[PDB]
Amino acid sequence: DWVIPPIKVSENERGPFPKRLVQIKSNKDRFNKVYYSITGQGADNPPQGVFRIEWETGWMLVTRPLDREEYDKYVLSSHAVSENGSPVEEPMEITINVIDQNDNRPKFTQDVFRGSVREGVQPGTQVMAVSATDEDDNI
Amino acid sequence: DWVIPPIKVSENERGPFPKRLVQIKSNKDRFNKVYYSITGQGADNPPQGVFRIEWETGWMLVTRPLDREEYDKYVLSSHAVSENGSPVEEPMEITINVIDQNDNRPKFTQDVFRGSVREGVQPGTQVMAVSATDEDDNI
Amino acid sequence: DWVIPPIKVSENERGPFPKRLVQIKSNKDRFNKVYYSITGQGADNPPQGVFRIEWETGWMLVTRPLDREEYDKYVLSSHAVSENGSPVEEPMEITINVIDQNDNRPKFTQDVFRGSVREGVQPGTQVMAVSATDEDDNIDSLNGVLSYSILKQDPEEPIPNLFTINRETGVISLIGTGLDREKFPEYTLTVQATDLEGAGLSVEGKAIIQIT
Amino acid sequence: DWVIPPIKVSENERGPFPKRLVQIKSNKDRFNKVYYSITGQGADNPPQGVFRIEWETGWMLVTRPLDREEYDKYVLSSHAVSENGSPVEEPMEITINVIDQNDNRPKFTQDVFRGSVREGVQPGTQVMAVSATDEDDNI
Ligand SMILES: *[C@@H]1O[C@H](CO)[C@@H](O)[C@H](O)[C@H]1NC(C)=O
Ligand SMILES: [Ca+2]
Ligand SMILES: [Ca+2]
Ligand SMILES: [Ca+2]
Ligand SMILES: [Ca+2]
Ligand SMILES: [Ca+2]
Ligand SMILES: [Ca+2]
Ligand SMILES: [Ca+2]
Ligand SMILES: [Ca+2]
Ligand SMILES: [Ca+2]
Ligand SMILES: [Ca+2]
Ligand SMILES: [Ca+2]
Ligand SMILES: [Ca+2]
Ligand SMILES: [Ca+2]
Repeated sequence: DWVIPPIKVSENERGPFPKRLVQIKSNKDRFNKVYYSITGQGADNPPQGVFRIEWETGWMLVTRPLDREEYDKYVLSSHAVSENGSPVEEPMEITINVIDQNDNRPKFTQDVFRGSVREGVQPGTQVMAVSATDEDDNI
Repeated sequence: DWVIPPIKVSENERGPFPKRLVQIKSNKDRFNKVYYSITGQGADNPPQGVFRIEWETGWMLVTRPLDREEYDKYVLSSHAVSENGSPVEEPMEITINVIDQNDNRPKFTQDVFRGSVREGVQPGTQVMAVSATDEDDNI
Repeated sequence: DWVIPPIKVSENERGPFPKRLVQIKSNKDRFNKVYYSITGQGADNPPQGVFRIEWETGWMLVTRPLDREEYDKYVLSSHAVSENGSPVEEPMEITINVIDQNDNRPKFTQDVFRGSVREGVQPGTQVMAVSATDEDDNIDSLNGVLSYSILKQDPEEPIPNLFTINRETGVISLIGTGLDREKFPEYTLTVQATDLEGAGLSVEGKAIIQIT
Repeated sequence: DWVIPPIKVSENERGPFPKRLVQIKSNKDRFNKVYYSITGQGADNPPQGVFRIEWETGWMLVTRPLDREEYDKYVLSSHAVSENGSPVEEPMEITINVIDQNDNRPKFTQDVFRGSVREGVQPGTQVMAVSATDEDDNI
C-alpha cells in the first residue's frame, strides 16, 4: 500500500498539551458513522494514555512529555468500526520514534581510580587508565 | 483502521514473471494525479528489486523466485504523492510471509560416529547414539 | 491517505472578517520550525488574496465575501518548509465549494413576445409561448425554478378571462369564448415569473396577441 | 514532511534553452483548476527571470546559463491557487546549488615582487616569498 510514515517526536517536549500528531480517515464512511479508536503500549496498554484519538475526527495526539531514555519508540494499531458495530478497515500499524536530547550528564566508571609507576622511568611512559559514560545518543 | 492482511507467497515459485500480488488505491486522487512508490528491504533496500509497484495503477508484484531459507519474510512501506509533489496518505506498512517447501535434504551431525560395547552383555542394551538435521520447516 | 474533506462555504457571507476555515499541522516539526504557505487561484494566483494562511499556526482563512455566481469552486495547494529551507511534506491539495444563495431575480427571454390567433376558434387552443430564467441553482434548490402567471389582459372586454398560462411551461391557451376581430382585434396581457415555484421573487413581461 | 531535495545545476551550462528541472503537482486539484506560480530572487525578484514555471503543468525551468562566481545558490518559493482565487497549499521552499567549473585563471597577488640577499651566504637559505590566487572552488 500507500502506508503511513513513522512519526518522529522530540524528547522532553514542552508547551501546551495536547499536540496533534496526525489525522486519519476511513473513506468507507459514506455509509454510516465511523468510530476511531487505537491500541497498544502507550495506548491502552502500559504506559496507558500517552496517546489518544478523537473517535469522531480521527486526530492523534501526544498527551504529555516523553524521555527516550525511558522508551525510545512506540508501535500502535488503529481502528475504525461502524455505528452498527462492524469493523470497516483492516487495522493499521503506527510508529513513533523518540529523538534524543542532551538531558544526560556523564559519569565516571568508578568513583576513584588508582595507579602506580617507578621513579626512574622515562618521559612518554603509559601509567593509568580512566573511564566514564553518558547515556544520551552517541551514534 | 481497516488494514491490509499479510501476504503469503510460496517459495521456489516458478511461472512467467511478473506476478501481481495486490493493488492499492489512494482515494484522495479526486484532485491530482497520484504517484505510487514503495520502500524497504527487498524494495529499494538490499535485496533491491524483488518487488516493485506500478506508479500509475497501484499494482504490487514479485519479480523473481524466492527461498525462505534465505529470507523468510519481508516488510514494506507504501507511498502516494501528488503531481504537484505533496504526500497525500500517511504511508502504509506491508508484510509478506514465505511458505516453506521441501527443498532441503537432511544431513548427519558428523560424517562418522563411533561406538563400543562389551562382548558378554545382555540383549536390550543401549550402545551408541546418532544425529542429523533438515533445514526446512519442522513446526 | 487520510485526506482532507472539501470545504463548503456559503455565498455572500457577512460578519467580521477573518474567518478561520481549518488548521493544518506537519508533524515533522520535531526538528525545526516549519513555515506554512499555500498556492493557487484565489491564493497567490488571480483572484489573489481571498484565502491566506498563518505561516506559524497553520490556520486557513477566508478574507472576504464571495459570489458562487462568479466562481463556484476553488482548489488550492498547501506547503510546509523548514527554517533551513527544505520542504518536509509533499504538498496537499485543498478544495472549497461555494453553496448557492437566492441572490438572483429571474429575467424574461425577450423584452416583449408577440402572438396571434383567429377569432372563430374553440376553447382549449394553444396560442403563444413565453420564456425567462434565473441564474441561481436549480438542481438542488428552487432558487432557480420559475412559475409563470398572468395578471392583466387589456380590453378587459367582452370578459376578462380569455386565456390562461401553464405555470410550469409558460404556454398560453384560449380558455374562454367571444373573440371578434371586428370589435376587439388585439390584446395586451401582463405576465410574471417567480422564484421557488412562484414563492420567491417576481418580474414582468408583456405579450401581445393579434386576432386573425 | 516528504520535502523536496536541493537541485544541483552546473555552471556555464550550454545547450538548447529551456531546460526542465522538475515538475510539481498539488493534489487538491480534484476540485478546480490550479494555477502554478513561483517567487524569489532569480524569479520575480532581481535577477528576474532566470527560472519560470508553467502555470498549468507545474514544470520548472532554467532559462539561461549561470556563473556560480556571480551567484552560487538560489532559494525559491512555489505557489498554487484555484481559479476561483484561493490558495490551496502552504507555499513550498525550493533550493538550487550551482556547481563550480574551471572557468577561472589564477592571478598573482602583486604585479611584481622584489627581494634581496647577501652575496656570501650558504646554500639552503630562504630569500623571497610570492603570492597568487584562483577564484574557482578549492575545497
Ligand atoms: C393590446 O395592444 C393594443 C395596441 O397598442 C392596445 O391598444 C390595447 O390596449 C392592448 N390590450 C388589449 C387587450 O387590446
Ligand atoms: Ca531525558
Ligand atoms: Ca537524551
Ligand atoms: Ca549527554
Ligand atoms: Ca529453498
Ligand atoms: Ca524449504
Ligand atoms: Ca526437508
Ligand atoms: Ca451572488
Ligand atoms: Ca446564488
Ligand atoms: Ca433566484
Ligand atoms: Ca366576428
Ligand atoms: Ca564562471
Ligand atoms: Ca568556476
Ligand atoms: Ca581555476
